[PDB]
Amino acid sequence: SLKGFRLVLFVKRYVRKMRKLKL
Repeated sequence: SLKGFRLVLFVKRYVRKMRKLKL
């Protein structure tokens, strides 16, 4: 991503963890 606060990173964090739950 071309920067843009961390919130936008926190959204793709919970959505990225959903696809494949790490551990």
